[PDB]
Amino acid sequence: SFVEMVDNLRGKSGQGYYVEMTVGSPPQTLNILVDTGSSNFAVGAAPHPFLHRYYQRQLSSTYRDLRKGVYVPYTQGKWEGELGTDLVSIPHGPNVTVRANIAAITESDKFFINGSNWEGILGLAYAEIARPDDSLEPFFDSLVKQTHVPNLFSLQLCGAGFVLASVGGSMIIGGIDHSLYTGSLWYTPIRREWYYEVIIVRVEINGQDLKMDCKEYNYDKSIVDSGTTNLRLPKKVFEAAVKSIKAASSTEKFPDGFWLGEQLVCWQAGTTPWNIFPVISLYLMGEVTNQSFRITILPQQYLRPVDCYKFAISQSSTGTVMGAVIMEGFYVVFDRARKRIGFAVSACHVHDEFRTAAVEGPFVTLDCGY
Ligand SMILES: CCc1cc([C@]2(c3cccc(-c4cncnc4)c3)N=C(N)N(C)C2=O)cc(CC)n1
Repeated sequence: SFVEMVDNLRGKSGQGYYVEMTVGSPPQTLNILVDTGSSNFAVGAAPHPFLHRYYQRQLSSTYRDLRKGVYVPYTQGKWEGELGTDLVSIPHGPNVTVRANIAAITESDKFFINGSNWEGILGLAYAEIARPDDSLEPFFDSLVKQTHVPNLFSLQLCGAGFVLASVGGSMIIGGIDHSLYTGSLWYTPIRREWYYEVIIVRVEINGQDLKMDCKEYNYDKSIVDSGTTNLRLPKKVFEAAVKSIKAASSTEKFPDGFWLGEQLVCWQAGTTPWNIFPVISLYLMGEVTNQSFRITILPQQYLRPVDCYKFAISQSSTGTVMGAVIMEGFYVVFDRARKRIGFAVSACHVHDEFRTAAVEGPFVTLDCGY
């Protein structure tokens, strides 16, 4: 059923996962980054040094102007555009076509990426964080309202596994594909419908509790974001994490340029000492008040291939971000209809013959949110 949706994702390590889409009439083929960390469908629609193709409104008989501009600035650069609607389809997705909002980006700074091979972004989060405001209905809402596609989608991000390494995965829209995971799916509630916000109740390095007030883990928030490469942690949690990881791997020594995630380290062909780095367990709030469950990730996940790797755990000023390197261990279900997110061991996750990524619960925790 979702057989046609299997392996419908591709990308370059560190530069996000994208799915093929068409926009307009006749269909204009574009690769669009799948992003759970935003809520705009925004596509390059003017020439750019990093873009080799873009959305051309005038070539589309079905385009309709909303006569309204949008301007989204931030720290690095920004993105500017003009709002409109057009017919939209996902060739290796459900067999439907939808009229959706489209932000045609006419100018931008440090937004696109050189060689990433995508030309736009599909924000899969909620209207509350849409630009310019929450009246601009996001793609998935339009898709559900207009078709009979169930209000749910799931992601299997598979990473590389053994020129930036290529990655693959699957976005199953409208259902759960049981051949994509093994064992049980565990659900944590979506605390609030803007980002895909969740609550982390504790974290351990090699079974060792960091022993923090759990408000620190979600300060000022925790989100599941496919549009973020790294596991990103609040400063206080980050320092304690690195310190613990440093200890466990202190049989070998690396420069703190590595620990700061901007310096690579290299072994040569199959000699990488995985067993020297500890596993990391995040406990997420369960559907029952005082329950939780844990997802455990291996060094194969938080050391990103560049045999050279970069430390894919970094510091945050905007709360915890569970990005690709965390999702790559699991099958992640965004159950919008029941306000929840399920985690299960992925049928594609990378691991060795002594350890393996895991989803295990329940654990009883006898206030953690901002
Ligand atoms: C409107 C859509 C949008 C998306 C984003 C981004 C984004 C934008 C462009 C590229 C990436 C990216 C993803 N993987 C790897 N390398 C880069 C992410 N997506 C998320 N989740 N994050 C955290 C973002 O910085 C930022 C903004 C500005 C408010 N706006």
